[PDB]
Amino acid sequence: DEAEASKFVEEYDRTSQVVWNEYAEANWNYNTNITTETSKILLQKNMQIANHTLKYGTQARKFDVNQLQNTTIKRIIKKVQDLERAALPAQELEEYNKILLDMETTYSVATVCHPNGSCLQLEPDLTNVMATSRKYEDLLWAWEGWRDKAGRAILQFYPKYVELINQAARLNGYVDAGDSWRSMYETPSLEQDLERLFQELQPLYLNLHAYVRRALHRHYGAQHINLEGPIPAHLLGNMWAQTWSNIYDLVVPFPSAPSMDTTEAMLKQGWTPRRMFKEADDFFTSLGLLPVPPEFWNKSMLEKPTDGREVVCHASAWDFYNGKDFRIKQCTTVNLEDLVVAHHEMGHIQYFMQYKDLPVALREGANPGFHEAIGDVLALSVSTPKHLHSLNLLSSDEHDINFLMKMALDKIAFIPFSYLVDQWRWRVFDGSITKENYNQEWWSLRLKYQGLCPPVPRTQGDFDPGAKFHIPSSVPYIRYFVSFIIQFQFHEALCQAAGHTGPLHKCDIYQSKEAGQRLATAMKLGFSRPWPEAMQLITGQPNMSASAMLSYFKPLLDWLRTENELHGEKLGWPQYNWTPN
Ligand SMILES: *[C@@H]1O[C@H](CO[C@@H]2O[C@@H](C)[C@@H](O)[C@@H](O)[C@@H]2O)[C@@H](O[C@@H]2O[C@H](CO)[C@@H](O[C@@H]3O[C@H](CO)[C@@H](O)[C@H](O)[C@@H]3O)[C@H](O)[C@H]2NC(C)=O)[C@H](O)[C@H]1NC(C)=O
Ligand SMILES: CC[C@H](C)[C@H](NC(C)=O)C(=O)N[C@@H](Cc1ccc(O)cc1)C(=O)N[C@@H](Cc1ccc(O)cc1)P(=O)(O)O
Ligand SMILES: *[C@@H]1O[C@H](CO)[C@@H](O)[C@H](O)[C@H]1NC(C)=O
Ligand SMILES: [Cl-]
Ligand SMILES: [Cl-]
Ligand SMILES: [Zn+2]
Repeated sequence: DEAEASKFVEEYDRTSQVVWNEYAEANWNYNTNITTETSKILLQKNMQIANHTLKYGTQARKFDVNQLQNTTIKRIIKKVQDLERAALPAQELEEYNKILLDMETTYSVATVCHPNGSCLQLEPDLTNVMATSRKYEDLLWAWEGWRDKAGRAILQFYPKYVELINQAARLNGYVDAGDSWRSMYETPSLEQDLERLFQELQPLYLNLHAYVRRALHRHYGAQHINLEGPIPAHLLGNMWAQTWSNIYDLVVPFPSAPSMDTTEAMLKQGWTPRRMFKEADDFFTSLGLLPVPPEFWNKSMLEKPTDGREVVCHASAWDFYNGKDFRIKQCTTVNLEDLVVAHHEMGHIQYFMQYKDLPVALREGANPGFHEAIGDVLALSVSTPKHLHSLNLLSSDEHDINFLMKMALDKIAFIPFSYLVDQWRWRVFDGSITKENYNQEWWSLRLKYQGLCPPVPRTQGDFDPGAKFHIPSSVPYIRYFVSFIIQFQFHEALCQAAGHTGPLHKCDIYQSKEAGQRLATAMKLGFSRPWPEAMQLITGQPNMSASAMLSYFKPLLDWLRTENELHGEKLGWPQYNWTPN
């Protein structure tokens, strides 16, 4: 029984390489060239990969996993028994694939237009407005417009999507799609684990929220900001108020210690998207990690085409299942934000290259959070004033608190957002949230976790979750919450491995071969072992922990508490029922 099992795995892995490589090609071709033709080829390749999955999945289910000796074979066969969407009947499957395509296409081609003439796309036009405008009504136009055009358009598809993804989940042995998604972590205590981590970051978030709220009150006026209520969702510098770094200039702790305009610096010095990815490549190689192949530079789409082409702009990293072909697809803007994004995506590429010699079933991160965390770890060092000054993008305790605030606006603000997205989706999937209250429940969570309110009352027909990429694209989100916790654990451990002393936020692991080695050994494991092993290899312990993130921001927590107390802030939003009058 063991001999037939390993033979099966061998056959599965060699055939999967071929069909998945074919599928990836067609998917890439659509993502980088949205047309009726590339659509039809993709949907046809969807049938082909479903045929393969069904064939091998059906075989896999005939194995009694319980009777298998080898644990690696056991692990692979167990995973192949999950057919995903391929479990659906033929008619259901073609409908599901069409629904996903329609949702993705709708989101990626959505535009917000001025009556007079000009039509804005999310990247870069609406993103730029949200980042730079300091005018209440202009931010409102972009915020509401995006939700009116992208969000509302997704609503027609979503209930059927939910029905089909849940049906597929049940046919694969889960109770619903959220159950299926959570299972990717192989952690029965996941929901409690994440709840505890969220709670530990409360003091930091609430203090940041209160301080930022006070600064908004100062700029946007007392009539538009309730100092005891939620913050209007359009004022945080980001379409989804998920990260707040673009309003740094409104909240800077010590304006007497000014920072160099990084965007202006990058543009004047002739940075290009290509150069940004080259700098990311250099950072990885400085650690002794792998360079991207020449093929990467030849085949990647690192900027929005002027080709006339319609594309999916949202940054992604692609593994073509042949151990040679790895690509990034990103509509890169020349700014600091996208330089960080470039590092993030390059971390995904590094992961692909590190586990390329494993059987494809195990060519995944230790858990999806790990995959998201790699690039972010390096980006933490990239972001240090020391490293930015070395890149000629920047030029005391004041600057120190300023830096920590800047980092908090990104990292701390994202904690509740990244937590809530799948809190909402899991309840959609399990039936707790029906289509009659999709939006109402979304805003309940936006209030409960983030302390945000919508600037304009929502109406029936609104589907604000549809205005966030991962919703119509069916991309799980809890990975980003996990990523943000564990990236600081990795940072702390790699900094210690690099022999750095002093405050964690001052550490820069550039050129540390000891740091590179720890990351490499963990990444090489792919999905071959439960994630605590990869955690152990990097950090010397097996748990997720908020401690490293708390240690990193400790000096900011102290300053924020002092600042908030002297201004008499009431932390939180006890008047949670407050909305803009
Ligand atoms: C359980 O089975 C796994 C996997 O076995 C492999 O895949 C099967 C489908 C069959 O085709 C097998 O013939 C095949 O070995 C075993 O894990 C494997 O162990 C070997 C030996 O330790 C690893 O080989 C190493 O590979 C590196 C890089 O190529 C070399 O530098 C090393 O010197 C060494 O040869 C191999 O990588 C590893 N494979 C995986 C996927 O982990 C495992 O040993 C076995 N368990 C037991 C208890 O027997
Ligand atoms: C259609 C192929 C996918 C685009 C790709 N998968 C492969 C095998 O290439 C993939 O899942 N890539 C992940 C990063 C990631 C990669 C592998 C993982 O196991 C987990 C995450 C990725 O690019 N995520 C991005 C978001 C995204 C995720 C999935 C998508 O289909 C499109 C976009 P990011 O979080 O960097 O902004
Ligand atoms: C875009 O798609 C069309 C078919 O729809 C194809 O002929 C064309 O070559 C594609 N463009 C590029 C740049 O590949
Ligand atoms: Cl929203
Ligand atoms: Cl996930
Ligand atoms: Zn990512």
